[PDB]
Amino acid sequence: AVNPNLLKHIKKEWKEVLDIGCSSGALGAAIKENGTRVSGIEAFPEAAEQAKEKLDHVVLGDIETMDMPYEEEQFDCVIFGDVLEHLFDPWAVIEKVKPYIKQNGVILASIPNVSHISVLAPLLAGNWTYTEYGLLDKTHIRFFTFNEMLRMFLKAGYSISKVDRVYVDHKMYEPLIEELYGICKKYRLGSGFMAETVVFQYIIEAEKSQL
Amino acid sequence: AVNPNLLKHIKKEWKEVLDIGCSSGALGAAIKENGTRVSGIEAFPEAAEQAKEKLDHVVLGDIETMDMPYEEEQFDCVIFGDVLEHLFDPWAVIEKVKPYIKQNGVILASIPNVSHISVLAPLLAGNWTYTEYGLLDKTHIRFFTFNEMLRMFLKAGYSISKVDRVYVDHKMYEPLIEELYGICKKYRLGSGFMAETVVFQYIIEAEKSQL
Ligand code: NI
Ligand code: NI
Ligand code: NI
Ligand code: NI
Repeated sequence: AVNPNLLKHIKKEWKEVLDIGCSSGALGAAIKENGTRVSGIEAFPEAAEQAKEKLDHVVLGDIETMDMPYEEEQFDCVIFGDVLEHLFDPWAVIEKVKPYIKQNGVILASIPNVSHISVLAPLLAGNWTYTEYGLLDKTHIRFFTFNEMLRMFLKAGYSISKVDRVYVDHKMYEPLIEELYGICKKYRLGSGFMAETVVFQYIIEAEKSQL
Repeated sequence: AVNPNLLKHIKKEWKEVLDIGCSSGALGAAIKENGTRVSGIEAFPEAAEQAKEKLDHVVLGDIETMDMPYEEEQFDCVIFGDVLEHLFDPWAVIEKVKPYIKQNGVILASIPNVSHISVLAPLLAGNWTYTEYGLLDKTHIRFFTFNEMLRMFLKAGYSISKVDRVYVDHKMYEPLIEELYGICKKYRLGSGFMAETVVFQYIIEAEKSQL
């Protein structure tokens, strides 16, 4: 299923895109309508076999350990749509893909926010309940806040070009959110609690750079 | 390195113990001083080779996927000392070991608490920072609160026989803790916030049972 939040960041002029976790290839198929050549990587065979008939090149494999059958500087964009939190070493994976990105190409990543009020309220209630879907999806094994997203990309030698915030309804939580913000201010806990606890996911464009 | 919090729960009268993540075998070696036969499982070869000269039986392998070379009802106790949070499917692993536990035998597990103030305060500050050691150890891929520990064991058909709470210094956090407790009471968020956010780890004895 496409993340509609990602498609709006796809540039029509891109020539080559790599979709990491391409599933059955629906996002790539959409991108291909622009003429862009789309490569995908998928770990589940049934999905990878569907993607093979839609995309230009598909690997059935694990990004964390696979050989990379691409040219240096092949890709305008490498997409991590709701992937990084499923990997054991996401930090290593973003460095691994870097040589395959063009000069001034980008990573486009959608990353769930662990500081979202829907995780923080139950945690205060004494719960960390894994679910079929959502922020505590049972297949999620890594967690990130915005600060940690920024650190991850910056330390891998990417610069942050764009940040898009995806919000969900949180009207019921507002009073709780305002009281918690009072405690952060009082206790000098960070900055941006209010701006960040309402963000469900971040879409980040990170441009290839150096340290 | 031994967890000194575990050794006090070892019964001298036990005849057979399985140490899951036995490392170099130091905990097992201590248990053996009682005459108890100790089996260990370790995933890192260098450690497993040291353990082999100390314990009665050692497997180099991954508990999640290995065949189990033990008899049914072999073990008085299966120890998970600071293991469960490192596994991809800890829920499945506790069911997997169950047939190898004696009637009225136990699992003894030490499990870090994600609701500890040292995780919750930085999370409010906008951080989820993985570390070399501690609650957000970079090799930790699962997180639990006390409620979730209880659910995990109960749903696998164990009964909870004993719970030991391991505390660390938190004097600097007390005012923050008291204010947060006020918010939980006000917002009807669970129960036991104050009792639980000061617990760094839990040691749980779970007795073999049924649903
Ligand atoms: Ni997911
Ligand atoms: Ni709002
Ligand atoms: Ni550990
Ligand atoms: Ni206290």
